[PDB]
Amino acid sequence: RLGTVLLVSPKTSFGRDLQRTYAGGLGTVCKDEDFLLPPLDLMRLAGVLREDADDIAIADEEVTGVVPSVEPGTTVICHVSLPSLLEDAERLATFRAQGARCYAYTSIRSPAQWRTLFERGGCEGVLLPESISFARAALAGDHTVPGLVTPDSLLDPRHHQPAFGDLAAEPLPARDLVDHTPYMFPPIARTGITSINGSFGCPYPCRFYCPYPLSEGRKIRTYPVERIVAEFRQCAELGITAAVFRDPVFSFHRDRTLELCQALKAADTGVPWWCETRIDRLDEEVVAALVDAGCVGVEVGVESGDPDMQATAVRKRLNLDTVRKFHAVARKAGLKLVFLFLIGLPRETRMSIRRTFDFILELGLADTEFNLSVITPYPGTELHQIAVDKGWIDGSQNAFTSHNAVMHTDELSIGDLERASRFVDELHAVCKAGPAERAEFQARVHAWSTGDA
Ligand SMILES: N[C@H]1[C@@H](O[C@H]2[C@H](O)[C@@H](O)[C@H](N)C[C@@H]2N)O[C@H](CO)[C@@H](O)[C@@H]1O
Ligand SMILES: C[C@H]1O[C@@H](n2cnc3c(N)ncnc32)[C@H](O)[C@@H]1O
Ligand code: SF4
Repeated sequence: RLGTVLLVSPKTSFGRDLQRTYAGGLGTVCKDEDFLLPPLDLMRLAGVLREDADDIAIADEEVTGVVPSVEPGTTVICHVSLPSLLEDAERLATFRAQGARCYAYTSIRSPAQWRTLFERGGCEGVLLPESISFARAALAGDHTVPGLVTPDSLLDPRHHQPAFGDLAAEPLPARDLVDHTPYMFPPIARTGITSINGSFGCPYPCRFYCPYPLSEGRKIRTYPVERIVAEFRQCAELGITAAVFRDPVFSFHRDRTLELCQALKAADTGVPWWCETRIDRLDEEVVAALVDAGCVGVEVGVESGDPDMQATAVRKRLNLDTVRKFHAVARKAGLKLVFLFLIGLPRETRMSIRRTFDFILELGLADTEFNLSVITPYPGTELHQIAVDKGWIDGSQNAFTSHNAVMHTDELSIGDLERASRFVDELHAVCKAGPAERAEFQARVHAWSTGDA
């Protein structure tokens, strides 16, 4: 049945600097954001609903424009992020006041925030990642369905053990329902790029701070390679210029990765792609396979440039010399790189932060081959609860931008972390410039790390 359905990534005061897909689907906000990705989750929902829906459309109001109004009676699904949960609850109440049977889609696993969605937003339910596979039943009324949160049984312990349905029978995302031209991925193409998943979840212990296992579960759940190949053929046929994999650890299964590479090569879709993965799930053979299969580059997590931080707080048992050797193998194979760094994990000191910057300049990374995040305690992670029990969070959640200093540790004050927060803007500007700016930035960081005012 279903009737008219409109899936909307609502408008916010953040603009397109808000990228709802990142940080485990809770959203990042990065000033002058040039990684503008399409509303993948809404497209997957459209893909599963499209069979039993009279009409269905997708509206990224930051691109297509704000939906003027809705006709009363139709379903509206909004994408609620974390740093804009209030604005998206307001948009959800706006659709409710026009007789829309409102729903909400989010990766937020915090019954406290769901409360705000049923109260201000007035949602007949809240949809979570697990719900996508069953998104039909959810709107048919069934509530024993995973990923669907009523305001009734708002504290069922099923919503912290994400039961994932049969991923292999999921329809392809309705990528044909969205003009991909306004979507950008600078390291590959400036127009018409799309996002894609080949697997979900992550089992690693750095779930202490990272939200990806919280949003997606601690179990790797893969799609069949032949579905991903079908997606690449779909992208070529639609005229999409690039495909960006959102898998937290794309190369987790090594043999599966080589098989997927060979299959993508055989398909000869001529679609270039990008992926995210751990350094310790990459070796020379797998890198060669990726470059050969059409992968332009990878985002890998280094987090810190301080050896002791690697042996403790980073929780990856990642060695800095392994990072160096991987840098050599990746440049020597022509794979583009973006190293992912993190400032302000508990146990971090000034000299630790400075040694991170020291590592970034030692490696000689262009401005485009690194990204620095400021530690933000995402609700549902162990770090957020330890941060509450220690009065660590000084900022409000509408600044839970992955780049705003919003919490201090037992070793660092928000003045130190806000200072570093601005030092990352300095590092980008200074990496755009020449050696003379990088030596005077490296002087400042040394002086700031020593003194300890
Ligand atoms: N792909 C990872 C990476 O995402 C970043 C990306 O590296 C950066 O180049 C963009 N300008 C902003 C974008 N949020 O870093 C983010 C954290 O800052 C992670 O949440 C995300 O999964
Ligand atoms: C998924 C990527 O995002 C970064 N990352 C992981 N957890 C956090 C957090 N709590 N706050 C800010 N950035 C984080 C890491 O660098 C990782 O590589
Ligand atoms: S492996 Fe990557 S995505 Fe997974 S928890 Fe660790 S940092 Fe986060």
